[PDB]
Amino acid sequence: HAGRTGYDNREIVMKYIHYKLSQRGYEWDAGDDVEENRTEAPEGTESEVVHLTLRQAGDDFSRRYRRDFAEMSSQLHLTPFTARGRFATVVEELFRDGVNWGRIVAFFEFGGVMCVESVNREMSPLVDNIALWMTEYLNRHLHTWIQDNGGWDAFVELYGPSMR
Ligand SMILES: O=C(NS(=O)(=O)c1ccc(NCCSc2ccccc2)c([N+](=O)[O-])c1)c1ccc(-c2ccc3sc(CCc4ccccc4)nc3c2)cc1
Repeated sequence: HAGRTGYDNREIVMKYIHYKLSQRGYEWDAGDDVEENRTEAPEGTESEVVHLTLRQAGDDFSRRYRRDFAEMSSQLHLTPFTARGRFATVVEELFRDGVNWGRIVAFFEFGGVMCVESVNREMSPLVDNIALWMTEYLNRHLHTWIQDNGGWDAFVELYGPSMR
């Protein structure tokens, strides 16, 4: 009794972040389990529509705010110990009062911003860790907000591309 797409907070973040790194050409060792996993074929026209919307959603945002999160990035600093604690401290501010499709878009960007921050130095593997925490906060907050507010289909339906 919950759609038939199987959207996974982990997968969505893994794809979005995976694309961000692709732009640079970094073969992010995401699917460490590279043993040919079919299960039910890669075909996912269902979650495919939102994959583009969500993927493009962040891009359009980053282009609008090119002097907000970029600066705060310097505050994050560079370290594996504080990195994990800094993430939660940042997201916490993303939604002080309440959550909304409008604010969540910034959520994805954050991960990508902090993710690349590690790659810039020499902590590519860390990119995987970030995604782990991202899904936690997204599933522990957003998920509940989206699930109660229609769901994923809402975002894509509300913010749908031209025609299709
Ligand atoms: O305007 C906003 N939302 S909206 O009006 O409801 C909207 C407007 C357009 C679209 N879509 C249009 C097509 S693409 C697009 C998507 C989103 C926004 C703009 C365009 C969408 N949406 O798709 O959900 C939502 C909006 C504006 C500003 C912020 C915002 C501002 C300062 C900060 S600081 C921070 C720390 C986390 C943090 C750290 C690092 C980086 C980011 C955030 N996060 C912030 C987030 C957050 C949301």
